[PDB]
Amino acid sequence: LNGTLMQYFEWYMPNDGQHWKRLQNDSAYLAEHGITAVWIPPAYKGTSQDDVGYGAYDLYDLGEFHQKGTVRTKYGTKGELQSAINSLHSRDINVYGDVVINHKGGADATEYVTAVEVDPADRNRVTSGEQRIKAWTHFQFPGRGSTYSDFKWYWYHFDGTDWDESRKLNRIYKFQGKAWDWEVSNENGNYDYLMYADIDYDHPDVTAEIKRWGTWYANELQLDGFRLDAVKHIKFSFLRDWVNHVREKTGKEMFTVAEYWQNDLGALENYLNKTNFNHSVFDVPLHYQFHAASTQGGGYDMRKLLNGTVVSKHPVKAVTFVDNHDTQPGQSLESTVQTWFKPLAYAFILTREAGYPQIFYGDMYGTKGASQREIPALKHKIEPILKARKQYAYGAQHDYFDHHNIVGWTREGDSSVANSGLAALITDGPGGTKRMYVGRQNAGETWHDITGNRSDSVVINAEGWGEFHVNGGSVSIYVQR
Ligand SMILES: [Ca+2]
Ligand SMILES: [Ca+2]
Ligand code: NA
Ligand code: NA
Repeated sequence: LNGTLMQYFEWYMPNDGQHWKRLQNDSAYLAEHGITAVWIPPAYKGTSQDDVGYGAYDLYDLGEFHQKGTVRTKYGTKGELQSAINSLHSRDINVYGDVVINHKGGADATEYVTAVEVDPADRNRVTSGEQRIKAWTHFQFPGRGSTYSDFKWYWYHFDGTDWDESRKLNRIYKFQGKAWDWEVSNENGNYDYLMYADIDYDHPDVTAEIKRWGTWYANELQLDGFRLDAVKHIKFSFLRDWVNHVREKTGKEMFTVAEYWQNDLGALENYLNKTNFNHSVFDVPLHYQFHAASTQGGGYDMRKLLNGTVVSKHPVKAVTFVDNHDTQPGQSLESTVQTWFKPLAYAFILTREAGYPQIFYGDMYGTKGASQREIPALKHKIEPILKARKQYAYGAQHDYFDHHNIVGWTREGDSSVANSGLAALITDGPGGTKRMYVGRQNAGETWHDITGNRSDSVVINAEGWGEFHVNGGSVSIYVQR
């Protein structure tokens, strides 16, 4: 009954075109270990074969047309992806497609465009007179032609770009007659501009087309939902309308989670309010608390984990996570949760009652960057925690955040899941004990640490309490033998 998401990629995976086939082959393992949905990387053609997918050259080329030096995307062909989805669906695993609609990269040709420079620290401030630039804005899709969509893109579908090809210069340019979209993040004055050619969501043909593409994408891949990329750079009312639109056209629930990247609960709450709470967000503040705890050597106050997070205020709209493709080593938002702490963080997201937790491919299987700081494969340490969630993390919760280091929580179990109930402890410093209440209904049961970190049994007393142990900088999750 508990649902668990997996982000099924990391940044540095090899460009061998076998990822979709790998996903197909992993479907039995995923289903067996309690994964109920996967977020797949962007499935459409990027600026090159080795694009992770955020380039977003051609949204209608799912590895089907010979464009940018390749038919396949990094991850494989359309047919291979459709087969992977078919295998996942046969095991009741839902699939969330990544939606990259902030920008378009890798335009087929430049156009001459009149523009002004803007201050990268305050994009509302103009820093030049008008000048003629060569911007990468013409999309003709020569390998695809009009198959699926005859929509062509031109400079006037965008607000701006970061590159003038004529002078060969990297600045933020705003096109003549354009205005940055609102509402977006107010960072850098207005954070509409991020990268490549920035889509103009004031343009009514653009809003219609991105909506029409959304339905097409959902149909083509039989998606159950979406992950929205870079949403702090995209007109909030448009994202609301897009989600409603696709739900209306498909007639499906289409669970959606947006990546609004800001370590700030208030900003996230503003985004939720302005999108009418129609979709979830990733719990970025919780990720930064995990990173903080993992880097402070026991000095972190573990009590802080209960506050300042999306999951603490809006649990039904929080997708909780430990690390992702932006926070992994070497990447643009690097804030990796250190390996020693990582299982403790997974206990926090997987065994507590609030939030929709997500497991990271890079944590399960390791990351394949070129550094000596890559995340090691932690599958074996995460699996017992996944099993705790799947089989034991049910029923009423009791919190014990009553200590700088050793914090814990229990779950009483639910009569709908036989033998359910658990008692979790984590500590960023010295180990020790904590007595916790697991429910009088569990009186006299013998519980053991499903992680194997502690080998002692705990017998629950008549009053429903057990004396639970945890090792230094460790995690233990006791459940009925
Ligand atoms: Ca934008
Ligand atoms: Ca605009
Ligand atoms: Na824009
Ligand atoms: Na601490």
